[PDB]
Amino acid sequence: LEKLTWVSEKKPDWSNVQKLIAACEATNQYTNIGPIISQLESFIRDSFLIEESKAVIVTSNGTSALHALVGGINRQLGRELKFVTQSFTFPSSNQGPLKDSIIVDIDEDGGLDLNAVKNIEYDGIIVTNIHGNVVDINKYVDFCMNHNKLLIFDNAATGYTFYLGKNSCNYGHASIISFHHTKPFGFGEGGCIIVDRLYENNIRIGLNFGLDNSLGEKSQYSNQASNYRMCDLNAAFILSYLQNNYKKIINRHSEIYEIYKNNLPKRFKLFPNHSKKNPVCSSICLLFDKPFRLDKIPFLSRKYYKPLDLSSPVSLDFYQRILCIPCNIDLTDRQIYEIIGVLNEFADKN
Amino acid sequence: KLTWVSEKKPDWSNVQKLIAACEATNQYTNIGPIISQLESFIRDSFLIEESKAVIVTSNGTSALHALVGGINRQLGRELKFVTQSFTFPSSNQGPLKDSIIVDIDEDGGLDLNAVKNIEYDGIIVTNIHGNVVDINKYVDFCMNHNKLLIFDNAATGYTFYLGKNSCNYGHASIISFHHTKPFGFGEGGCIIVDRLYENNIRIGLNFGLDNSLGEKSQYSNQASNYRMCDLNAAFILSYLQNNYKKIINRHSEIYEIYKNNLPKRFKLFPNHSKKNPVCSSICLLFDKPFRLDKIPFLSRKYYKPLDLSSPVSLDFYQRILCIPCNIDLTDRQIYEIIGVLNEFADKN
Ligand SMILES: Cc1cn([C@H]2C[C@H](O)[C@@H](COP(=O)(O)OP(=O)(O)O)O2)c(=O)[nH]c1=O
Ligand SMILES: Cc1cn([C@H]2C[C@H](O)[C@@H](COP(=O)(O)OP(=O)(O)O)O2)c(=O)[nH]c1=O
Ligand SMILES: Cc1ncc(COP(=O)(O)O)c(CN)c1O
Ligand SMILES: Cc1ncc(COP(=O)(O)O)c(CN)c1O
Ligand SMILES: [Cl-]
Repeated sequence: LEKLTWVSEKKPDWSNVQKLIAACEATNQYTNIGPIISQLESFIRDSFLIEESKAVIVTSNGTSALHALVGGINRQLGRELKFVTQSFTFPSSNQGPLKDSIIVDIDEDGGLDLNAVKNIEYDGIIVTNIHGNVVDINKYVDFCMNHNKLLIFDNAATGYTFYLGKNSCNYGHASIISFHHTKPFGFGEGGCIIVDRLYENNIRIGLNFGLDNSLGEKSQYSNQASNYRMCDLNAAFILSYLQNNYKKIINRHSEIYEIYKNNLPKRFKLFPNHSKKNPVCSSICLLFDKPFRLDKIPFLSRKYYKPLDLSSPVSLDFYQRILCIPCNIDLTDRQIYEIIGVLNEFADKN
Repeated sequence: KLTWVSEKKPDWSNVQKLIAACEATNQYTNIGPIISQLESFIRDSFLIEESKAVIVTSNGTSALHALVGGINRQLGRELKFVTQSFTFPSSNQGPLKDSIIVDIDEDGGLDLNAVKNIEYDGIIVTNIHGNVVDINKYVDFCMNHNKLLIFDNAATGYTFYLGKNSCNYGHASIISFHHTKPFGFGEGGCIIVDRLYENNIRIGLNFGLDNSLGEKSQYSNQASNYRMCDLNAAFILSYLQNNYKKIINRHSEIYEIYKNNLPKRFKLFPNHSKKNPVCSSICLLFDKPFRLDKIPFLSRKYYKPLDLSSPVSLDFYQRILCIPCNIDLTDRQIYEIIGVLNEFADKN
């Protein structure tokens, strides 16, 4: 267990990366949507099973995926949209165009508490599918349909979990994924928006300051936009990593979830998850039955997410009870069983 | 035939040797082993002063936004900046989405007359395409009125003012390493900033999360993901190692030809430097408004005013011609351009 790493060891396939970036070299186009962007967006669409009704839009990072998604929709609708995010999530959904988002608690199933938005003025909600686990997506889709609200899934850590027969990224108006090095599908930095086609053109123009190349000299910036595009260099490293490893990651991460599911240590439960098939997790998240401190676990382990608003009791209860265990393609079954042994010993003494 | 930028190709051997450091530790972002190498290269090669931090970011826009976000976090409020209309949209986006837009004066920078009766914390002055404003008039004004001063040097990485890189003036400046810039490769940015703000700006590239506080780290709503990936750092560092000297020298030599052979009724963009600027494009001003589609070679007008009601900014936009300036251009091509522009002056 001294050998545990958070992330599998990742190295460029240099001959493959050079083959991809040769198309940049040929045209001197390495950004502003060069020849690699379409290849990675196509690879994501076909490999992650994104539906035809959705755009696949790569961005510089998972954060810029969320911010470009919101910026683009704000520009299309002509106002700064007010979003609610859950406290039990990463800071990205209270930053950029979401810097004044309303923060509310989660319910005990891991997602934003729809009861907390009863008396609030807002335009949409952002629901986080934690570390590859999914919430009961239909209850958010129905709520947002009934109340004419936009629905975004923060799928930063959740690229290939299936809910009722399709990739969870295909639900709500939009979802985002992260290709940050720390993520299963990540290499360096990167993000992706999966979004209803109605907003696709404004979101793409929104990566380029709001400047529509189709208008030529008549293009006009939007104060809702920024520089949010993915560089073709980064697209090549991410595409090469996925071409060489995507299949092994989806299979092994499912195999790793399978061992914990069938061999749960005493007084630990799996994090709430609504997928029939095993999720593809960024870490294996267990909930101990009472608060505990990370320093009592003698192997590499973390707590996510530190609540954005400390006045959210369910979020804090989860933070206090969660254990996030490394989940990557370098982990051995021997290590998984030894981890389950250590948590059984921890359970005995606490 | 003309191109906006020079053909740029990775030195694969050198890029691989740099990224070998990432491969040995599996660290390719969150400040891997290349970031300090690029920031040191910039410090030494661009002649940044010891009183300044060099902070690499994902792009020139994120350099500006991370600079503002970091200072907002340190001062505990959302700072109100004024920017000039004759600039790129970055200074009216992100934390600057509600910046105040005023006109330029005829020397190419923010008109200090326009801010007399306005409430604001700071100004952003754009040094256009490698040309510099009268930097000390801004430095003195901001000292007298206790205002923050930022130079948008996105296109102005190596223009000197009173003996030192123009990036060393104001509280801070930013540079772009966008592929379209002389020093660029792919995407990238850099903040040059007073050390007082260095720590909060570096933490603000990481959502405001200070890895020094361990589990006590607390995010800022003024921050984001603004860091430069080590992969990009390697491609930018390799390109600068192999080319920065050739670029500075050839861009100066290109400017020399235009300065000494100005086409009729064209003037050099206002430049307060006593040395030739290192330009992202050669910016000429015609004596009257004209349409780009009358120029029969690759050319642009930067910048379309952010506020089209700023009359000097709109006049500059209507009269400007931005001509390619890169190390692939031959002297023969430059004299051909000046020939076509003499013909344009005759016909217009
Ligand atoms: C982004 C990029 C642009 N260019 C060229 C294309 C154009 O002639 C010129 C300007 O590109 P452009 O995309 O117009 O930049 P902007 O919209 O900010 O003006 O640079 C390249 O050669 N390579 C690249 O990677
Ligand atoms: C950024 C990065 C992190 N890591 C490892 C270091 C840590 O053990 C783990 C998490 O990184 P960390 O920097 O803590 O990210 P976060 O703030 O999202 O938790 O990933 C890599 O192995 N490679 C990388 O390029
Ligand atoms: C839930 C969530 N949302 C957004 C992000 C931001 O992704 P990136 O790090 O690629 O900006 C993260 C990554 N920490 C995340 O975990
Ligand atoms: C003056 C100015 N400011 C900021 C930027 C933004 O830099 P980047 O394209 O690297 O985001 C640019 C790029 N055109 C610029 O010209
Ligand atoms: Cl000078």
